[PDB]
Amino acid sequence: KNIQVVVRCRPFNLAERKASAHSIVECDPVRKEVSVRTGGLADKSSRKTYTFDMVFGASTKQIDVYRSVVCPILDEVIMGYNCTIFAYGQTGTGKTFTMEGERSPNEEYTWEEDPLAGIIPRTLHQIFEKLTDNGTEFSVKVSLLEIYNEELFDLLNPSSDVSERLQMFDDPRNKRGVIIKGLEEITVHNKDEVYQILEKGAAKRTTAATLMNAYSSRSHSVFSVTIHMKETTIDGEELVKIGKLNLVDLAGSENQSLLTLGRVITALVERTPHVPYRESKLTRILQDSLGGRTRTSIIATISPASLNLEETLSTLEYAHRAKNILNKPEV
Amino acid sequence: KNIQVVVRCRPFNLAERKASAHSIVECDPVRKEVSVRTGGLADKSSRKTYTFDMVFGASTKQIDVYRSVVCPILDEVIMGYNCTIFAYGQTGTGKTFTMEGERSPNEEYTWEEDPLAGIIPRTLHQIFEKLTDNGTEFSVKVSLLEIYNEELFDLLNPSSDVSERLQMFDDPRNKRGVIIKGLEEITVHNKDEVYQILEKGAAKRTTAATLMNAYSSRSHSVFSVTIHMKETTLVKIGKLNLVDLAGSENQSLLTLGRVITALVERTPHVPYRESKLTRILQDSLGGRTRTSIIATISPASLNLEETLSTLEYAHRAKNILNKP
Amino acid sequence: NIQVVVRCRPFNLAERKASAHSIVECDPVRKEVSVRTGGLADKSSRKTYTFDMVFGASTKQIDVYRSVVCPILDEVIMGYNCTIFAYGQTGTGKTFTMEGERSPNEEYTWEEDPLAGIIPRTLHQIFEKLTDNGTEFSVKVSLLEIYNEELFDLLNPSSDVSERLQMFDDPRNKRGVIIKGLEEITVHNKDEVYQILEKGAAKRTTAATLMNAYSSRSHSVFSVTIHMKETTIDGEELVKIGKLNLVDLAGSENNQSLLTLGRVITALVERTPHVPYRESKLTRILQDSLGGRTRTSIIATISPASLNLEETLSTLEYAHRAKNILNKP
Ligand SMILES: Nc1ncnc2c1ncn2[C@@H]1O[C@H](COP(=O)(O)OP(=O)(O)O)[C@@H](O)[C@H]1O
Ligand SMILES: Nc1ncnc2c1ncn2[C@@H]1O[C@H](COP(=O)(O)OP(=O)(O)O)[C@@H](O)[C@H]1O
Ligand SMILES: Nc1ncnc2c1ncn2[C@@H]1O[C@H](COP(=O)(O)OP(=O)(O)O)[C@@H](O)[C@H]1O
Ligand SMILES: CC[C@@H](C)C(SC[C@H](N)C(=O)O)(c1ccccc1)c1ccccc1
Ligand SMILES: CC[C@@H](C)C(SC[C@H](N)C(=O)O)(c1ccccc1)c1ccccc1
Ligand SMILES: CC[C@@H](C)C(SC[C@H](N)C(=O)O)(c1ccccc1)c1ccccc1
Ligand SMILES: [Mg+2]
Ligand SMILES: [Mg+2]
Ligand SMILES: [Mg+2]
Repeated sequence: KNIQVVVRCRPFNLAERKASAHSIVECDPVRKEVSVRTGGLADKSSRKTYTFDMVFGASTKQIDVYRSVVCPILDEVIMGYNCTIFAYGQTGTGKTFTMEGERSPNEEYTWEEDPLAGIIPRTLHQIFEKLTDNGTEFSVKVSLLEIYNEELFDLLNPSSDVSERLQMFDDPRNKRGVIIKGLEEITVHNKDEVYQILEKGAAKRTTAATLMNAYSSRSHSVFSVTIHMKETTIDGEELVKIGKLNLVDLAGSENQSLLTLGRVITALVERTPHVPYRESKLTRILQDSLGGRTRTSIIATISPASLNLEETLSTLEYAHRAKNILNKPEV
Repeated sequence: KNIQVVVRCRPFNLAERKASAHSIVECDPVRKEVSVRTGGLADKSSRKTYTFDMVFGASTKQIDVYRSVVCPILDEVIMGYNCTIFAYGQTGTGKTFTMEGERSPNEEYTWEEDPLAGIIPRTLHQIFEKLTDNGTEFSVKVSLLEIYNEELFDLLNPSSDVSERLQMFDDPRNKRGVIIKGLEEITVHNKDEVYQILEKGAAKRTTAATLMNAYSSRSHSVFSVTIHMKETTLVKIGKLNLVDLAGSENQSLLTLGRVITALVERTPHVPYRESKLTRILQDSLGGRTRTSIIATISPASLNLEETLSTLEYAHRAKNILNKP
Repeated sequence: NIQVVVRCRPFNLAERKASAHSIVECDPVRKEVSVRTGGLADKSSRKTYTFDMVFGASTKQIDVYRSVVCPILDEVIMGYNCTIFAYGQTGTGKTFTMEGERSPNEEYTWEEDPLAGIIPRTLHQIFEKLTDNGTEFSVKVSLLEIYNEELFDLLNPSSDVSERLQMFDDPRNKRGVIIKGLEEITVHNKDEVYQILEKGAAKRTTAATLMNAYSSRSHSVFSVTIHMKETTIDGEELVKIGKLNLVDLAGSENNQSLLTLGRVITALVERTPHVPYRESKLTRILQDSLGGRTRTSIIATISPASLNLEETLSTLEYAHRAKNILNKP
């Protein structure tokens, strides 16, 4: 089962518009193609075109990404599978906008109806809508860690100092798994507890950014939600499903974890014997998502601007080749 | 004939004066010498002294540079020769001031009379003065591209996005020439069309500085004027490249140094092809083009090592033969 | 042998803003520094170091002076060459320790100012100890800085702080060098001290304006030389000369003089035959006063904050490698 790769192009921002930026990206959602204009002033006709599993153009809204991509993934998680979605792309292209979102100003929407909310809050909101009172006895727990300079910080930890570090070990019970020693896993009892948790998480990250150089662009963010489901069959049997969803917002593609991820992906695509998972914190964490039994999706984010031609091409090639990686989703 | 090399030292700026900066540079126009005080507090007798084709001290005004250096060169160009002037030196020493200049404030002067105007505007002006007054039919075309990170941008292009990139290909009908694919070459019908053209180019550069890290200090700027003169007994074509190099303090600058060394040592394979700048400049160097270098320096003690680096770098270039 | 002490500064505003946790516990009595090393993963992990002395966040400037400098100033007065270094990451209190700071307004005189560091106190005390002692004596000072292996003279009459010194072997002293161009100012009485220091600090301020990350990369070498005369019953003279070098090193975080100094301390300490003095401007300058004949002290400054774990451990390992003291029980 191949890793699914989608592309999301953001709209122009104000600074690009003030610089009279030209578009070099055309997205065709129906053909699922992205075509980029590569020849600038010299060669008006040259393009590079790629087919992906889905393509989202500049007008795609947060809700569109959720309906197209996330909903199907979540339903699989609820069936008791493990799934991973990660965002890959240049700093400034919308990785964080996509994975987390933002709050619209003034207080003019609830967090659950905010059009700027991204994948994490919609996912948590939906977990509760989908399972609450639908018979399922169920629990939800969340964690949020960040990797920076191969050190591990805990955004949800009750410790008031964000710099207190985690430690990673192999998990003796799960052959591709790790244990994040010290990681705070918060039980979310109902959706009315969701916002405050995320909010405190974001406030610790804000502090971290004042502490460490180029923090948000160099950091990888790893959000995980685990759903324990217990049901009761008409026969009398008690049956337990456990689903886990990893939501990952990588460092800007433009560095050991980012570097090792590339080497890991390259080794998977070229079927080379040794896959260097152990050489970074990120790839140890993602081992099961990258040639394990976790179902993995990639969202490659790009800018439409001519200025960014080179990184836009690099992102598309990187993402396109990852469509060849096969996982064995199973639970 | 040898590549001509001159030196221009700028006056102290206000931050230097506030830092109580001492001069370590003495320029002697008559001996054509630059003498640098090198011993600091330790040895008051140490100097490095260099002889150049011309030396311009702190008090030199834009018009002196134009009259002394460019007038003779522009004569050559009008006679159908190709010429190239490039400024080399540390960021902050006056490479752009010299090649382009600046606008005095409050519209005090027309652009033709502005004391701060540099080589490019004075040249375009004088081309029209000299030839209009000549009688012969002539046309004038200009282009302005910049090299940043080995990418080529067109400052005069009608395209509204300065980031749209040019490409470079070998010129099939010239062994040392290149064609800049996409390059806007604007016909200048009258000197009253000059300022707006340069003005828009500069506005596009301003946008570019905004988009790319340390743009103006790392960019090389290539301004070219071409004059077609209909003579009988004929078309005479004169081309003048006016080049404002990246700060000397990076593939193109790197390769230029290697090219210059290879030309100095008289080695076989000058690596012109290993950077955009040297491919563009190939024909200039060890081509028929007559080349002048204007080496720019600061007078301040603080900048000692870079000042010596510039002087040494430029001085050796005097031994290179043009061949035009 | 080398004396090694550790000084931990107090939390600063930004660290409190960011709710910083301490990972450093200092015990002056036991001369121990205990570092909390396990963050979130292991609450019980601790690394413990033992030094000649340990000063905690509350330690006053004058106490650092009394306990560290005085014994050393006595040796100098007896005509020997001594050096005191401050070592540690930028921001931990090296310059605070070596020079101190000037309390706002003028609530105290420089001699009384509780923020004054080792340099001003040392000068003040030299005159006290010798001015009521008897003896005829002479005091001169120099303050130079090493930046990118370039040498700048902070007390020089030259108005341009960028005029560079040069360094040569002292033909009459194989372990010494001549700092060509160096301004040695005679300080006649204590009422001349402050303006000299103040002119030097003003030169440095200008330098930091000229050169990238100047104060964090520079080594600062302040030198006091004392000439002391005594006549014999027959009118012959015997001068004894003492020298004190107060050295505020470049930040240890993550240049050439810095690594060389390390190799020289390492070589002096594990006692290797050839000491690498020649290799840097800093160790050539200080060779005279190093070797073990004379008292040498390193004040390793650290931060208490969790954020700085790795650099604090690194500073501590450095200090520990300079004089290995074993933990007690
Ligand atoms: N799809 C989008 N629609 C509108 N604005 C976007 C979109 N994606 C990103 N942005 C905006 O672009 C800027 C950078 O996005 P961000 O999420 O920080 O990117 P990254 O995480 O890749 O650095 C932010 O101001 C964000 O609001
Ligand atoms: N010959 C000169 N006379 C007066 N001012 C000058 C001179 N050369 C340079 N300057 C000033 O010095 C500063 C830096 O000049 P600039 O041309 O930007 O140097 P560079 O292009 O070599 O970085 C500018 O403010 C400019 O006005
Ligand atoms: N022991 C201390 N007590 C109070 N403040 C201190 C102490 N040590 C350092 N500081 C403060 O920390 C900051 C940095 O100290 P500084 O001497 O500049 O460190 P360094 O020279 O090692 O970079 C200054 O604001 C200083 O006042
Ligand atoms: C205050 C808005 C927070 C709570 C945010 S966006 C955080 C932003 N991307 C940042 O980097 O600070 C969120 C949560 C729900 C709805 C909208 C936004 C959020 C979403 C996921 C995880 C943490 C915060
Ligand atoms: C507004 C003054 C422009 C038109 C300038 S100076 C541009 C400046 N060095 C910059 O980097 O922006 C000029 C043109 C004529 C007379 C004086 C200045 C000019 C000179 C040569 C090429 C382009 C601009
Ligand atoms: C105005 C206070 C000066 C004179 C200072 S502290 C300089 C400060 N550390 C800096 O880096 O600028 C000093 C001198 C005496 C008493 C208190 C401070 C001093 C101490 C030693 C050497 C030079 C200055
Ligand atoms: Mg981001
Ligand atoms: Mg310039
Ligand atoms: Mg300091």
